[PDB]
Amino acid sequence: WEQYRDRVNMLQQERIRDSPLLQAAKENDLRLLKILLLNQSCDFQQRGAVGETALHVAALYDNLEAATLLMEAAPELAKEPALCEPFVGQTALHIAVMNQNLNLVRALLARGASVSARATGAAFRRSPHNLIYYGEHPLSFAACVGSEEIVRLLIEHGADIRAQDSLGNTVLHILILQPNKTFACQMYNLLLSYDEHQSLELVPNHQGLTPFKLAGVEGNTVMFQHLMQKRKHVQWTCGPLTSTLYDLTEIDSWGEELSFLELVVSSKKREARQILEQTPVKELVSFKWKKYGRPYFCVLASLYILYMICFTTCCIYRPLKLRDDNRTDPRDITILQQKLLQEAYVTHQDNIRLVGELVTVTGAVIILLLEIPDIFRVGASRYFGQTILGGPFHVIIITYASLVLLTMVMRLTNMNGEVVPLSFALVLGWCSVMYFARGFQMLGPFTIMIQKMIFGDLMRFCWLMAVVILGFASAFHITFQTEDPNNLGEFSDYPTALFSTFELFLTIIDGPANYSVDLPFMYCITYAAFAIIATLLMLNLFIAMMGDTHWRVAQERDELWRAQVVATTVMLERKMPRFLWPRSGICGYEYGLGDRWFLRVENHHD
Amino acid sequence: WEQYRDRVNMLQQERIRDSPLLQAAKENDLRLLKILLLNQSCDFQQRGAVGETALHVAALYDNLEAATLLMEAAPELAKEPALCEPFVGQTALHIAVMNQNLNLVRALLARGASVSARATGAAFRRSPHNLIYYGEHPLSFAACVGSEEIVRLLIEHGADIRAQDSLGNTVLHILILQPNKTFACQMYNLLLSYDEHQSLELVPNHQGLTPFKLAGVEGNTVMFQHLMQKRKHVQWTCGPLTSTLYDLTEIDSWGEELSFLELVVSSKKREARQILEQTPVKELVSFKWKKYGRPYFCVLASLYILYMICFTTCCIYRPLKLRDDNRTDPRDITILQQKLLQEAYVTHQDNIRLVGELVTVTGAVIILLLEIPDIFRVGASRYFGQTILGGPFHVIIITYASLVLLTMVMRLTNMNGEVVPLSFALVLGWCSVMYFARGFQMLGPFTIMIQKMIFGDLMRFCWLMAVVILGFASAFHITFQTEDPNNLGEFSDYPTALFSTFELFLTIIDGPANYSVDLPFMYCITYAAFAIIATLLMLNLFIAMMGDTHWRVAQERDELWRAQVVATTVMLERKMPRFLWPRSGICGYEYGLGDRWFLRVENHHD
Ligand SMILES: CC(C)[C@@H](C)/C=C/[C@@H](C)[C@H]1CC[C@H]2C3=CC=C4C[C@@H](O)CC[C@]4(C)[C@H]3CC[C@]12C
Ligand SMILES: CC(C)[C@@H](C)/C=C/[C@@H](C)[C@H]1CC[C@H]2C3=CC=C4C[C@@H](O)CC[C@]4(C)[C@H]3CC[C@]12C
Ligand SMILES: CC(C)[C@@H](C)/C=C/[C@@H](C)[C@H]1CC[C@H]2C3=CC=C4C[C@@H](O)CC[C@]4(C)[C@H]3CC[C@]12C
Ligand SMILES: CC(C)[C@@H](C)/C=C/[C@@H](C)[C@H]1CC[C@H]2C3=CC=C4C[C@@H](O)CC[C@]4(C)[C@H]3CC[C@]12C
Repeated sequence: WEQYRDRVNMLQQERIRDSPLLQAAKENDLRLLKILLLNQSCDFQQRGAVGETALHVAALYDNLEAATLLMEAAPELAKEPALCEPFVGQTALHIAVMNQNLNLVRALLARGASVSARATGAAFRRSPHNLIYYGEHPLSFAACVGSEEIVRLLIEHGADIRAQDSLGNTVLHILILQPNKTFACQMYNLLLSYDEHQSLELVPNHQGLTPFKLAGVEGNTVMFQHLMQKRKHVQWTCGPLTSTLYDLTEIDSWGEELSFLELVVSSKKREARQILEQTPVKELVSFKWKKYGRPYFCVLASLYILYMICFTTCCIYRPLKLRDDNRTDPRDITILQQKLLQEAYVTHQDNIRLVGELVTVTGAVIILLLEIPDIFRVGASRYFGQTILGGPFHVIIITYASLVLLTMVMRLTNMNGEVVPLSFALVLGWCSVMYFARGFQMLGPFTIMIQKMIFGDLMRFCWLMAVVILGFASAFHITFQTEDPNNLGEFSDYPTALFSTFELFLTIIDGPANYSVDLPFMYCITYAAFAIIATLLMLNLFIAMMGDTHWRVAQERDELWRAQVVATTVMLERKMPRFLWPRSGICGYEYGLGDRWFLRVENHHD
Repeated sequence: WEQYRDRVNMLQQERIRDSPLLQAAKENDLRLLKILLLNQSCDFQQRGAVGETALHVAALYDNLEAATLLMEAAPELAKEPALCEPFVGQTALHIAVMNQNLNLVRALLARGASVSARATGAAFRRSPHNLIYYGEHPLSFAACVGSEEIVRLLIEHGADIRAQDSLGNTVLHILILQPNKTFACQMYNLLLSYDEHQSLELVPNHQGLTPFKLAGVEGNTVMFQHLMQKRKHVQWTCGPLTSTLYDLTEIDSWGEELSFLELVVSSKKREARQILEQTPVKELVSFKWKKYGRPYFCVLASLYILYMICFTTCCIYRPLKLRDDNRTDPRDITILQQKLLQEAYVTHQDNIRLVGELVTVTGAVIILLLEIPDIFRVGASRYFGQTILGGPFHVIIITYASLVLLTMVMRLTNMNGEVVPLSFALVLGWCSVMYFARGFQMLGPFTIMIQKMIFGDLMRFCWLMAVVILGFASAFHITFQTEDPNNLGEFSDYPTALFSTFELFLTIIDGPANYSVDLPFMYCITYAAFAIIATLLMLNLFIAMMGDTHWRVAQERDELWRAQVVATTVMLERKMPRFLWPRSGICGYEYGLGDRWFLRVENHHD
């Protein structure tokens, strides 16, 4: 919380200003320090608002002379951490390491400061409130700051590299969480040494993620390249061609429930889809999509198209009988009604329709059985909210299967009004065939564009279009509230006025004009203003805004598709049986390389 | 095949690892090499998985000491090539030349390695599988790698420059197939020397292509400029103006069936149309198009317009009599029927129509006789698939002539239903006048744009538009399946519902609204959703996507037109008689320069 941290910092500065020892440590006033340390009544264990000692104040402002004088007067201040909530466990060693004062780190380790001291405070935890997540240990702080000398000095004094914070992250995870991504590779190389023998790269955090999986999730492409440099083998370099043998143990993740590629495509980070364009991963998912993914996706698309054709044919031949009542109202045009269940299935065509409806119900049950456990598997927000995983289509097909089952219930219980679920089910089921458009390059990015336009410019257009219809519907209704509805029936009731002016916004119906009668002049004025500001201005400004936001998000539209084709492969590999999806790569047991599976990439390095 | 090559490379590395001599040659372990070559039981002719010797392994990893020790123990390993399928014929000289080890090439030639050894393997042939096509000879390998010293050393030892691989390419063709295009000119200059006397530049491959024609086909513009540098003569350089005299022997290609420009404009390469913008070729095709091409294309366009006017006038005056049956059905509006052939031609106007129909049939026969042999001449895929040659228009006019002949057959055999071929023939014949739009700058690029939009954004729009119509047609049909069809007949049958909602997608008909009756509320909900997602969203998103893909392919649209005007000249020169197309250039026999035809270009070099 921002105001709490502002109060904490203000109170900390007030205690510093209201304590002569803390002010002398801050301003490096050595004379006042000698006077205060000469007096025995002055407490060496004075604590500030955050529980900081005077040594913490000396290390905070890089006053080496003040810190050495305080440690000469009281060495045990090196062993005293802070004890208040935003800075629980922070010692002077943490602040000395953060400020990169190597002589101060030497002086603190000389006095016996704890090299395993853990700063379990709210300011040192990973949070959107905190601006840096450098860990909880001085070794993690020195690794994330970027000082190799302090790292070597802490390791020589007994710092444990295999130390986990409150999130379970080791020093490698917090190194991969840094946004620098350049010196962190050098610090990763430094900390891979002294880990001589489970290695530190195989230690998962509390989310179960290895540093390889964490680099895949967080979208650290440079750290991913640095990690594969250690997981490759150059076979030959004859001429301009070289053949490298990447290891797919930590990429393919055979047997693991949450594989590497599944964590990559389901990650919320925008850089996380830039891991799919790297040298082993792109070749692996490209081999999987061409060899196995695309034919299986095409036959599933054909099966879903045939299923929707059967559902549509069952909707066309829906059992309707003549009405058993007279049409007294002259504005009532209903001549047919739904049959009861006893009379619905009598003829042979009704038996064929019964077979098709059983096929439809079985398909809806299959759709629900495929869709429901994945919501609990990957979370409700990530399943329905990510474009790469097919977010809106899962909501659409769950609504479609629910409406089909509701129509089955209404058919069995003889409820009237099956058109209301059936039209919704037809519209949602046929618009859910746009999922399979992600399997084709001609149709994938256009479908992603349609998704971006619907949740983007269409909603912000509709919010103002609603206030224009609500104005002009009321105006058009009250101008025609004193006129005969038979001559101009476009605005005769307020719902009809709303629908008529909504159609007049999009110019899908003609302007109401009866030239044999005398319309009000207020209709002419209001409709001229409506034609100016809605038809001419906003309906063309929507085209202009779509054209402006098409080229801005065009590059983002192609990348999101290339990822959508890595999530279709990573699902089909998960959901389809194993005999249809053979293990990808080259088996090392055939060639004596071991029990590992490799991928061979031959590239022209010139 | 990728998996076969992965298996081959893995098996090759496994044999290297399972053989002590091959592993010693790979790792350059000279002590183990001395131990193994001391033992007589160790076979010097050990072969790997690809049939490679230990000398091949030594040359593969640039181990010069290992290779010299192996050749000291066994010189005849220099004469032993590999004998397995991916690497048939590859010797150690090929791998030494590929890795640019000049001392190893000296040591191999000293031992008597074959300088004419031909590597007829699948890895050395031109293929999309292979990443490099460097030829099949060590001289071709040294030329394509870029080492002049190795080229001179191989030529001094007896390499044949006039050597052809399995594709018939000499060393110059494989030099022109390199994507470097900069050092290949220097290597071309080097290999033009030692060819002192048919020269090497006049040797065709198995496709009949010279290096000049191959550089034209492959779009190598830098090599084309380097080749004309040797085919030009500077007459004078007075001031800032210079007059050069280019040779049109290998550019115009008089008498040759497959000329240079015909191979250039029919090539599938995208860079191949960048040869038409070079200094002799652009001036030659510009002179041909202005002097002869444009008036002939204009009079052919006028003749085709008059022919289509005659065909349209014959379709308007089509012989129709009154029906000889009563209209019992109230929804039947047919009042006229086709006349029989005996009563069709009675009056004088019918004789004028007979003359016009004979003109139409003769024109269709002429169109077929012009179009049919060119399909067999240039291939079916290249004739119907290339925008530069007029791809879709040939399919359109073949369909048009076929429909005209089908209408003639139906007229002679008294078949009923000539409207079905005649409307198709009229639509296709009038849309085939867009071919002649390539003869004009105002109409050419716009027609290429229309072609790019139809095969581009229009198809990807129509594939999703089809799933929107199939959804909303079914919804609109089942909402009106219980209503009287007389009040709202837009959705009364499923084909009529499909056509009505297809018209409602493009807003070419009004929204169905009868204000004197009570329509279903489900129609209002479904039509509001349809108006949002089809009329507002997708119909404007098509405009936005066309505007986005107009400026991206605008530069490509002008270049494709400039080429289309070089293919119209190269066809008209081929198809029209020779007395209408005089030979282009300046005759050298008039001025004593020889039996060659030249083009004079005067340019301001400042
Ligand atoms: C007639 C009723 C059912 C109303 C509610 C209509 C709703 C349909 C037509 C709308 C609701 C949400 C829309 C929708 C949701 C999101 C996407 C994902 C996008 O990448 C392609 C279009 C697509 C698939 C569209 C298609 C049309 C849908 C499914
Ligand atoms: C402008 C945006 C917000 C889009 C969504 C507009 C929607 C509004 C204007 C549309 C959508 C559905 C329409 C609608 C639904 C159904 C009926 C029942 C019918 O018997 C009278 C009209 C009536 C009452 C209209 C009123 C106007 C509505 C509510
Ligand atoms: C009424 C029937 C005949 C249906 C099939 C209509 C087809 C016509 C209208 C369509 C089919 C393919 C279309 C077509 C093909 C390709 C091209 C090349 C392009 O550079 C200009 C437009 C042009 C020439 C268009 C014109 C319109 C055509 C010829
Ligand atoms: C959305 C894209 C795919 C474009 C091409 C749409 C085409 C469809 C919707 C159109 C094209 C031709 C139309 C068509 C052809 C002819 C007839 C016969 C007529 O008596 C009833 C309507 C009917 C059956 C309609 C149905 C809808 C069709 C098939």
